[PDB]
Amino acid sequence: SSSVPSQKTYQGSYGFRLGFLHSGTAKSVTCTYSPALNKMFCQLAKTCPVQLWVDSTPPPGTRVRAMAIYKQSQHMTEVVRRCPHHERCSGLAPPQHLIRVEGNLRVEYLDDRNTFRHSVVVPYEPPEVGSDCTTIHYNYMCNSSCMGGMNRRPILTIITLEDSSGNLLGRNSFEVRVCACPGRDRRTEEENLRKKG
Amino acid sequence: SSSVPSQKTYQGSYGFRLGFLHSGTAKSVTCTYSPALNKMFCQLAKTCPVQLWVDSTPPPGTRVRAMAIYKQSQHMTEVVRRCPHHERCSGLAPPQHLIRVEGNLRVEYLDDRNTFRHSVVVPYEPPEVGSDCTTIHYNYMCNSSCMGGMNRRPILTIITLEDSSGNLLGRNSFEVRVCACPGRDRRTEEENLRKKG
DNA sequence: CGGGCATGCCC
DNA sequence: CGGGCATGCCC
Ligand SMILES: [Zn+2]
Ligand SMILES: [Zn+2]
Repeated sequence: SSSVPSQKTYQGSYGFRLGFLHSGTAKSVTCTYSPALNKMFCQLAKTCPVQLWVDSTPPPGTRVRAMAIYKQSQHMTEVVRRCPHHERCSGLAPPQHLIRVEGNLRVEYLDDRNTFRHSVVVPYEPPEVGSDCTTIHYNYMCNSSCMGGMNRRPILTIITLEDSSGNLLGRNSFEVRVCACPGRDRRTEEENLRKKG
Repeated sequence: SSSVPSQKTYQGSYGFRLGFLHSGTAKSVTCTYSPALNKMFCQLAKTCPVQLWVDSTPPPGTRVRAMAIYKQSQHMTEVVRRCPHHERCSGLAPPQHLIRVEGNLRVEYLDDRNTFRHSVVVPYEPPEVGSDCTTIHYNYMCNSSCMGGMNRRPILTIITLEDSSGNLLGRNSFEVRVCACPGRDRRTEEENLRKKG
């Protein structure tokens, strides 16, 4: 069976979608999301807020899993991992994991025993009463360019909502470029899309 | 006592000097030496020929040691090592060593038990009869720019001629930039010296 | 091959 | 902070 996880959007019966905060205009804003590109530009090891929106309430026990895969066909079968430098200079998160969640006391880090893929899982909590969404704080612990890790290859973050039995309730994904200057790089790729895309 | 090794030239009683081969004009020539800068520009893990010239014959038992130190005052006390990526993707040479010698059956790699500095040593052989010099083939196993290793910091290679008792007979050093495009980078730094130096 | 992009860093 | 260098890589 395939060891490449699906990245196909599946908004499913709960109308699961992701949301992203607006950000400032700074060249090196800590994180900024491009709707045109469906791509987050963010700095390493800093907060990357991601909102979970649903139209209907997931059952008790639902989980929220994040996993990175390389976007390009030629790299999709290689597991996305922390580069050797950041692993050596690295609480619960194993040092080989690229994606962490901060501020959650129930985080689990998983190393799949068959596909070798890393994932990080937290329980689904429904929005607080006055609220339309639930926000998880992700961190990516290498730059996209890290030698011996992502090595400039774009990744997708796959977010899956899964019940406690392991049924797939919803799937969304967004591309990520972890970089020194998120504002600069987002503008550069939006301009490239307009001019050459 | 100091754990920073001397880099001061000491041509000594044997009139020990280093020589370098001329190279071609290519942008990415595999190695090229700048006399103006006393600096070798070379690609990683490829041959970097270095000639040993003496006016008088070293005694039997003499050794030839190579060791890297950071050139800049602010980095001189840090040991020069292979970056974590190239160490993990790495015969006798320990994977943490930046400098190797190829084609010598008597090479020794040393990790100083007090200063933690790495060195690689081969016996001195006098030039063959028709010859003015002895050539050792060094390899540098990271680029100067390697993240988590040299990290763009220029190094000096220190070459010492040492008798078997450990007396210093001669010392010379040359700066090194290990890079993708030795021809391009040598020309760039020579032009910078002329214009801004 | 040599022109020119890449992108963390400039000190 | 934003202009511009850096330098392995372009696919
Ligand atoms: Zn990294
Ligand atoms: Zn390296």
